Amino acid sequence: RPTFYRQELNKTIWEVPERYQNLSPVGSGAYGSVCAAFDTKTGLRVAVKKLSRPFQSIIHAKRTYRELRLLKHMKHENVIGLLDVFTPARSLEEFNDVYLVTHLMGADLNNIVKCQKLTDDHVQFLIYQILRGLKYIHSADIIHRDLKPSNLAVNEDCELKILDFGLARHTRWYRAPEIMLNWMHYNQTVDIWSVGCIMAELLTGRTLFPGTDHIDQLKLILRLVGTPGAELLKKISSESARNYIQSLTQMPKMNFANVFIGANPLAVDLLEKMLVLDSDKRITAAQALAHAYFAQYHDPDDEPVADPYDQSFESRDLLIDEWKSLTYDEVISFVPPPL
Ligand SMILES: CCCNC(=O)c1cn2ncnc(Nc3cc(C(=O)NC4CC4)ccc3C)c2c1C
Repeated sequence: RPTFYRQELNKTIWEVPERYQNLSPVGSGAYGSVCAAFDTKTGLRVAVKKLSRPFQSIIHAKRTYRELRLLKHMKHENVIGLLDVFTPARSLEEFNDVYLVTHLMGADLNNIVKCQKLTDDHVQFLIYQILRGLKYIHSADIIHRDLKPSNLAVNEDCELKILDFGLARHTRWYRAPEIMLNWMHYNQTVDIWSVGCIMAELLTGRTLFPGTDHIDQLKLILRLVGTPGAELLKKISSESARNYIQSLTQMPKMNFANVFIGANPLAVDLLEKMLVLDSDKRITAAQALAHAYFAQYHDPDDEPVADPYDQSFESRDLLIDEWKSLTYDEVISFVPPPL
C-alpha cells in the first residue's frame, strides 16, 4: 500500500499515489477521463484513466471487469498494455473507484493526418503495425468494432499502439457496412473495413466516407464499392435492408486506380481486398500481412498470436457486488510488468 494524495482536475476528484506526479486532461478517452502523468518507480510519461461510476450499474460493472481483463492479457508491442491498476480503497465494502495506467504516446493518427498527407513508406509502417496489432487481438477472439484514427496512438519514431478495443457493442465513418445495416452474421473482419478507410485517408488527406447518418454514410459507401451484385444480394437476410438496397440507384464499382491516383499499385490492390462488401470474401489481419505491399516489414516469426483468453464471463449475468468483487480480486491480484 503506498502514500496517497487527493487532488481536483476539471469538476472531478482524483485520488492517486505519491509516485504519480504532474497530471493534465489530455482528451476524451472511452469510459471516464484520462490524465497525462509522469511516473517515478519506472520514471516514464504515462496515461491514467479514471472510470466514470464503474459500478453504478450492471452495464458499468460488467464493463469495468471486461477492460481490466483485456489489459491483463494484452502483451503485444502495437497493443495497449497495463502498467498499473489502482484504487484508494482499504476494503471491498469501500471500493467504488478504479484507475488504469499505461504509457503516453506522442499523438493519435487523427492529430497526425491533420498535419498532413503521409508518404508511401509512413503508410507502409502504419497499416502494417495496425494489422499486426489486430492479428494478436483477433486470435484471442476479440474484434475492435470502433477502429478509427483517434484510438490509434503513435510515437515520434512512428511506433503504434491500438486503444479502446473489445469494449464496443449493441465512428460510423470507419464502421463496417454489415455491422451498420445488420446484413450478415458478421465476424472479426469489420475492422479490416476500418483499416481501408484509415489507409486510404493517410494516402489522400481526405475522409473516404464523411457521411451524415446511416442512410448518407451508406450512399457514400456504394458510391465507391458499387451496389451489391448477384453473389451478395442473395446472402443478405435483413428484410428492411434486403428490400432497401434494390430500391437505390444502379451504381458501378469504381477503379481504386482512378480514385487513389498516383498510389503505389500494391496499395490500390490491398485497398480493393479491404472494402469488399462480402464479410466472408474480405481479407483477414494475418492474410493482409502476407501481402506484397508489406514485403519489407512482414516476417511471420515476429507477428505473434495471443495466449488463450477466457470470455466465459461475457455471457454471464451477475449482480453488482459479484462484478465489483471480481474486479476488486483482479485489482488487488495484478503484478507489475517485467523490465
Ligand atoms: C499525447 C497524445 C497521445 N495520447 C496517448 O498516447 C493516449 C491517449 N489515450 N486516451 C485514452 N486512453 C489511453 N490509455 C488507456 C487505454 C485503455 C484502452 O485502450 N482500453 C482497452 C479497451 C480495453 C484503457 C486505459 C487507458 C489509460 C490513452 C493514451 C495512452
